[PDB]
Amino acid sequence: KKRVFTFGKGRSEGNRDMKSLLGGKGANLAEMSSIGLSVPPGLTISTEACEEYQQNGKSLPPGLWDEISEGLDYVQKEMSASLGDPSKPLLLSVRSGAAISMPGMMDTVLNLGLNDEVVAGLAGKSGARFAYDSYRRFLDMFGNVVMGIPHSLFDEKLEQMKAEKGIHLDTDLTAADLKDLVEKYKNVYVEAKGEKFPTDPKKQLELAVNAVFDSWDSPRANKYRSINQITGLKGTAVNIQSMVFGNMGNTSGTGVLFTRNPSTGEKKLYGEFLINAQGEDVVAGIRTPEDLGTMETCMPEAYKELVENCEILERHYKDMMDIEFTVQENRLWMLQCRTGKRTGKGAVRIAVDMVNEGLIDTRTAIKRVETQHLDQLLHPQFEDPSAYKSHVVATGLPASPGAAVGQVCFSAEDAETWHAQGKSAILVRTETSPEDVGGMHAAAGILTARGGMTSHAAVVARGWGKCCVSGCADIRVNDDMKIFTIGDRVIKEGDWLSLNGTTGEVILGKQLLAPPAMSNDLEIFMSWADQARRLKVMANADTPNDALTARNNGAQGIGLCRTEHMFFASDERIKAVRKMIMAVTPEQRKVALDLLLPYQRSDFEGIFRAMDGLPVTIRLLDPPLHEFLPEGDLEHIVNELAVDTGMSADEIYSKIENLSEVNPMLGFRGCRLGISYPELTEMQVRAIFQAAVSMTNQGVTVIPEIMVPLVGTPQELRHQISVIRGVAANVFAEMGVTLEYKVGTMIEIPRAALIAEEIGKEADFFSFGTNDLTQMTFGYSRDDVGKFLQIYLAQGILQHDPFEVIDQKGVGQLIKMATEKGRAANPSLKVGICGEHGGEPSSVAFFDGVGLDYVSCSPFRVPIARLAAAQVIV
Amino acid sequence: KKRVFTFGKGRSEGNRDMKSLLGGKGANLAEMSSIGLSVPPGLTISTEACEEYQQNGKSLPPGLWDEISEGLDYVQKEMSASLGDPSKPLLLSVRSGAAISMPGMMDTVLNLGLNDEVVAGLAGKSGARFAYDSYRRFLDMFGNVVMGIPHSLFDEKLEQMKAEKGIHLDTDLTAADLKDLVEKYKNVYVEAKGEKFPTDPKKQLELAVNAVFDSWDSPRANKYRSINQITGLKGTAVNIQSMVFGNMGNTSGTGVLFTRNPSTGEKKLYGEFLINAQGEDVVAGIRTPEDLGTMETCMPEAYKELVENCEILERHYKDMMDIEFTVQENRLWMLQCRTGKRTGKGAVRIAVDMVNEGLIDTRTAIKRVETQHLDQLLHPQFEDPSAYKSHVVATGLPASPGAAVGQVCFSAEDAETWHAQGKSAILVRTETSPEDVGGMHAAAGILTARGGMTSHAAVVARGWGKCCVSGCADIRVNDDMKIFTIGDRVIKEGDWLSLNGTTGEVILGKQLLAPPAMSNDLEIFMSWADQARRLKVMANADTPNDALTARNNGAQGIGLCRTEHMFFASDERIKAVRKMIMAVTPEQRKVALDLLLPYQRSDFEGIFRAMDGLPVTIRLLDPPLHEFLPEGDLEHIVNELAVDTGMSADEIYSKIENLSEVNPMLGFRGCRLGISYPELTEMQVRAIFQAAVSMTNQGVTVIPEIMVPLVGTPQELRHQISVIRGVAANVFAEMGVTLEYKVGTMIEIPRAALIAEEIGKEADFFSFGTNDLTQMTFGYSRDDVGKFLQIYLAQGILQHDPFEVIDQKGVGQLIKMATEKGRAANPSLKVGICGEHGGEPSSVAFFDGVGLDYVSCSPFRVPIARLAAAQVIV
Ligand SMILES: Nc1ncnc2c1ncn2[C@@H]1O[C@H](COP(=O)(O)OP(=O)(O)NP(=O)(O)O)[C@@H](O)[C@H]1Br
Ligand SMILES: Nc1ncnc2c1ncn2[C@@H]1O[C@H](COP(=O)(O)OP(=O)(O)NP(=O)(O)O)[C@@H](O)[C@H]1Br
Ligand SMILES: [Mg+2]
Ligand SMILES: [Mg+2]
Ligand SMILES: [Mg+2]
Ligand SMILES: [Mg+2]
Repeated sequence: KKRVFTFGKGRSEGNRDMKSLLGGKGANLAEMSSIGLSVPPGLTISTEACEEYQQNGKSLPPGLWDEISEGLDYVQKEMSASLGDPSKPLLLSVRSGAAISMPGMMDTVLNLGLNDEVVAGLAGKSGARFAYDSYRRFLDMFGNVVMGIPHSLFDEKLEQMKAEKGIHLDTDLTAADLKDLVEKYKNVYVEAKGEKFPTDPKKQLELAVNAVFDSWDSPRANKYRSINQITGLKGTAVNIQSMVFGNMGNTSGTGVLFTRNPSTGEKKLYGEFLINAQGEDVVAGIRTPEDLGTMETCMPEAYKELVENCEILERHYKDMMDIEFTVQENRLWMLQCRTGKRTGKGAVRIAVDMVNEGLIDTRTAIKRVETQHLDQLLHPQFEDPSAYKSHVVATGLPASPGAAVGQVCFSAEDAETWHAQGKSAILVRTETSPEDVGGMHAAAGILTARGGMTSHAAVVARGWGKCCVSGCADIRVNDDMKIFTIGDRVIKEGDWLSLNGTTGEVILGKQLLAPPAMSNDLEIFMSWADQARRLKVMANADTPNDALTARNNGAQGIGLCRTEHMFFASDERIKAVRKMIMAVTPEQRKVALDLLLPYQRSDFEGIFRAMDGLPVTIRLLDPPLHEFLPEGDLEHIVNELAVDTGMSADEIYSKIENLSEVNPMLGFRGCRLGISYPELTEMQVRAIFQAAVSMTNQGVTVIPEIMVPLVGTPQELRHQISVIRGVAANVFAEMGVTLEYKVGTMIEIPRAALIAEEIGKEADFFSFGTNDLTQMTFGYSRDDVGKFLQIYLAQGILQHDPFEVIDQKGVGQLIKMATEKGRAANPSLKVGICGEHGGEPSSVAFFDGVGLDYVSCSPFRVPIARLAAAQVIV
Repeated sequence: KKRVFTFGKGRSEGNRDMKSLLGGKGANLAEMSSIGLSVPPGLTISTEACEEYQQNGKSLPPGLWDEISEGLDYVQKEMSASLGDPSKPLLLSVRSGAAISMPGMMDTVLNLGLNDEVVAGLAGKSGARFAYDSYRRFLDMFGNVVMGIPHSLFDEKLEQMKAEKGIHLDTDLTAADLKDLVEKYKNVYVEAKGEKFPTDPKKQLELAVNAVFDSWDSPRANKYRSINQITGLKGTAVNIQSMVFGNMGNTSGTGVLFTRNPSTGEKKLYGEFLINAQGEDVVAGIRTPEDLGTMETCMPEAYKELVENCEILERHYKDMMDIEFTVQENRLWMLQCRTGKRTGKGAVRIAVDMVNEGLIDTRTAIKRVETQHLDQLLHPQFEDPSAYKSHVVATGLPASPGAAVGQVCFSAEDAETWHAQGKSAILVRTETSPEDVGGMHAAAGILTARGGMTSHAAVVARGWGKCCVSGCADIRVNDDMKIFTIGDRVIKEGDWLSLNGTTGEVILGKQLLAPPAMSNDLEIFMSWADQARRLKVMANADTPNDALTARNNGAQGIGLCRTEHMFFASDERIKAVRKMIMAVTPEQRKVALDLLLPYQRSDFEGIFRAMDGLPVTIRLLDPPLHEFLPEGDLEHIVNELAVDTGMSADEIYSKIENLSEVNPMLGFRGCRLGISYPELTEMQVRAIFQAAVSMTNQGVTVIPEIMVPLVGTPQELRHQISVIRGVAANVFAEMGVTLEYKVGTMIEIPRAALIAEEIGKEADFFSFGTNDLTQMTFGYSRDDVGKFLQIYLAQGILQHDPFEVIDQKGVGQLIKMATEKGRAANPSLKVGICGEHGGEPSSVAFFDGVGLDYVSCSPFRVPIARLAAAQVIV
């Protein structure tokens, strides 16, 4: 009702939509009971009661036990049995169950309600040997699971007796032995904990309820919620349920199954069964499970009912189901059902098959494949993760999903060489740097000791869809000795290593792969998602190849080409950029810009060709000037530059010192450059249009857009747009061709949103840069936030990394403000977002709600953004 | 839409409140005509017509001239004369006039409308010599001022004639000679430019109107508007006005006066007069000026009327007036009036006297002293900045206003040594550090190559009122060689140098200072200001002495005590801070904190004592951690730290590297420290309350407030407040005394304003940190904005430095948002501001308008803030 919800024959107080309050288990237990399936009657204590228990100093809140007892009165009346009553005993199980899968909860306990009086009656009704062996096992399990007594003490007593009676197997103990062994188990309670074994079933129950509530706060449970940043959950529910017995004979048993294969998706029952056994009997390890076919032979009637129950449950839930069942002398009892966990390949197969079956429509099917299911299918995967558990030597952050296998190297230069030679390289560094970008691209996998889900390594890796395990604090990298260590284990250069960027696992040796499981059912499924979504999904790509990759993965255009990232390919390009940054005179700047123009024009041609017929938004330079400079001592930087620039050493020292900035993220960057050196903008715009026309002449449909970075005033935008229009006029005149184009702005400075109504009058489109916008809104340095982020997460100051999940109340308020103002000022304004949040499912759902026109994300995140964009609609 | 506004006998179309449209001159001409003063009738062409002329490619827009002629018809009818008519000639002057004083506009031209026919009649009617000398003068002035013909060519003709006719002085020429000479002046037009002298008055007029409009865009006018950051002004007005003749004889003349002494403020007419001369002769400064007594003797009636008119004008304008007047044959004409420019000493004297006289009320009096006047009374100024223009060698950011003159040194230690020896030191560094604070205090001026107007070093400088020029990228400092360079120029140690911290100018040599003026009336005037203002003025002070200086200057309390700035005084304090920053264990931190506690407690006692009876707001640590480390090589820093820390060298290296940050302004600072290391907040809060109780026990009234820095979520504030309350309870229990106190938060992060309604529930007060808030809102690094600020100002992107003048449309919107949300959530919330804008007059007006409770500023700005709070001039 309020905290206690009963369920029984043909009725129930809860339902499947109350997982939050009753947990998954309690919710479906009620659901199965309400649809008329044979479910042993019971009650569920809500998750709110768990929270009240924790908030009340780990003690049951007033009144709760009376509500619990009312529920028990229902269960007793329904079973025509009573707790302490040896003539008509009621036995109970106590089962944990939160809203979602949660490790560290209390294991389920069975046969709660046994004592000497009840067992004596049980002995008379069903045999002494069976009764006292059950009593013995209950003493062991209840003590361990509820009281915290290790099994080793109960086993010590069992072996002691066996030793002193010369008996070699458990099976050789007489009922008299077991009756005395019961007394020994009882003693274990006093010896281990000093409490007695509770002989009143109601005390056993109170202890079990407390233990389940306590389990919610177990160190294992807290760590799971902390790591995965699970925030909603109030607590765990407690399910108290009447017992049914699958260990009464060869017409009895217990089993589990998925209604379809959870690996392949094949529509065929997939499960186990144990004849003459309780649920607990395999966990005890004493029995080996058999296939379902055994049930069909030994219980044809119960098997028949099970099959039809599976059809019922699939029809009712419209999904593949994970069910637990027990048969007590030909009578089938349903004990659990839930949506069945499955692989990505299984999810897509099941969803598509269920559509073909007419069981679900495409709207529902889109909700049957999780984004994480899709992600499995987009990358290489290990053939059998469980097979390599033995070889795992560390676990870091899953920076970029996918499997990688190769040989260890400690240098980006060596990674390129090895890749050129056809070797597979796993690049291992403490941290990665701009100079490492070449090798990182060449490496099969990247492993770093520092850095979070937003490190340089992590984001560049995730851009390329390249496996990356980041922030692996366990490793110590030693360049000088060409090794890295984990404890006393040494891993040398050349050694084979495997990385799982999805789980963060670091594995020794050359593990077996499977390629991405591209297949027809995925294309058909994604086509449903594509027809469903309202948002368009553009791509963040800076190179022709990345643009092509982006289109192959479904991108409908380029929402962001970061021109600052278009000079990593070769030394000549790096040399030219360095000349431009080191320039002091306007002639030195003209020389450097004239060198850069062919590279910009050529790359833009390649991007335009890849995106034939789709819009391409190119952004003006927003460079990290200090990052374009060599790494090393000021003696090496000045010397290397002197070679690349030809300038005197003192001129380089002067310029380096003049370029240094205390806070470069807020410094002389973005449109502040384009405005201060309009020649820079002229060069880039000339490359854009010269390339646009050239490709137009080759039959390529060019739909160019030019975007200004880091705008905080309408005047900045107006200034750069003026330059753009001038250069467009010239090029069009020179080449005898005029192309339509658009000019727009980043909205990544809080001020831009605050006066968006002024900026909207002057822009064809907005694109939210939520990386900088989050940085400026919070005042978090995107390069240093790791210094306090973990504490802030631990202390409940933040729920997620705001650089990963979009901050709705703060940043999101600027996004709504800018969008509203912009569209009011310019009804034809287009609004997108190209920050990292654009690929993050919950943020995509937010962006859809705010009415944006598109999201833009790096190429291998496009499929995810697509499915995410479809799931918020349906 | 009207562009021509006439004025004449007892009527006028404009008025004094239309300066924006008619200019000051045209407005007051109309105003004087309207109050019935004898003003020569005329018309004013609006500043809009100037803008239209500039927007129509420097040509008169279509209907304007016909509108000008209609105005001329009015003038002609009013004077009963006509242009070109020798029987009843109308002669005109053309006078420029913008809304405010503006150099670079066209000089006034007189006697427009003369030719041979008109002059022949003028001769007959009013004397040949007067006519032809007027003609000759007009030919010269019109040719030079309107046609661009140098005076030297006209003078060459005059001298030639004198040479041939054997006469020595101009005045010795007969009317016949002048008649011959005008023909020569006519020839000058042809010889000089190939132009003819326009004989038609309407053409003369057309050219004069064009020239005035063109003069608005003169290089000198552009530069003045640019350097003074004058934005708004559409153009200049043109005044076409009937002539009166002060050169008809010895019963005629021209004069200027102030209605009171502009230097002393004495209520006595202060001016000059020239018998038999035109206003041109007053500009030229060739004739020796005669005293007003000369006018009284020679034109008694005109003098009597002038004295009457001066009282009229003072009553009408309620201020001291600067008037120009002409006497034509005993008849007085008023030709200009405006509020008279005056010194700071004069402004105060005039304001107080006018109150005593019953002419104005205290309300108006507080408007009669500009903040710049008060600044002239309180601080040194250079006597005439334009005179040293030739010696300026660089211009940096005006970090702290004021004039400094001293000898160059490159070391804070030498600066204090020199100050002890009685020398004046200009401290020149690349950057300043904590260890330099002593020398900075001892130096007359500070010049840095890096840093902005709001870099904490500059902030500390402005605290002392010490002239500081920052961000002077032109200079290269060389400590070893004991010089610094600007281009090829070398400036040695010991050389004399002058700094203008208001303009950022760096001047070679010893420049002259304006003598500070003592004012006996300043106390009563400031008292009126104090009664008038609504805002309270608190002080930003971090030491007991600074607190006392703030109180002496009128501070009503401490709005911000920056605890990070409370460890500069000695080496022992710096070491203690270094022990705390280098701490890795909680024990090392507890040690360091125990060492810091006595300094904090001692300082807080001194501050509480100085501010006896007034509120003192102490802010928790917000430190630049990198800045607290020794200067020098990483070999020296590690050794110095190793000695006093007693940590291993490798532990120091690792900690130094772990503390380094890419963007420290957005890094591990503010409440991010207090939350990560609550022991730090415990220590500070314990010092605060222990000091508060101690001083209370000595009879001091302590009104303590504790403020949390850099909050962006309600959780951050809640966290630190929880710590504060815990410590408060302990200390009050320990010492047996309970004090009332308040807890609050900085609003200096855009997110804090965006969710202020949540933060307001948990704060007793907000204080806007508009330094950081501007930094985060614009994305401008407070230390590096100087690299593009000048370009942005020059290109019209910014109107002001947003770190100096509050950005109302952006940052101001967050201020209003936060204030509104906070007060809705907590009706008793107090809201202040302690950013640098708190001392800036226009920003103080804005803060008044948004309904803040107080402004807080550094001690020497308190007086300007007080007056600014009284004036509230947007
Ligand atoms: N009242 C009962 N009568 C008979 N058999 C029972 C009864 N309650 C339970 N069981 C069995 O006990 C075993 C464990 O129960 P759970 O429901 O806890 O499932 P678990 O795998 O332990 N964790 P989870 O599924 O993730 O929630 C199952 O096989 C069920 Br059929
Ligand atoms: N119609 C007239 N009859 C006679 N004399 C006249 C007439 N119009 C003007 N003058 C005089 O000409 C001189 C210059 O005129 P301005 O208005 O230009 O004053 P300036 O100082 O040069 N610029 P300012 O700073 O705005 O005041 C003044 O001395 C006036 Br009285
Ligand atoms: Mg189960
Ligand atoms: Mg950006
Ligand atoms: Mg004048
Ligand atoms: Mg601050």
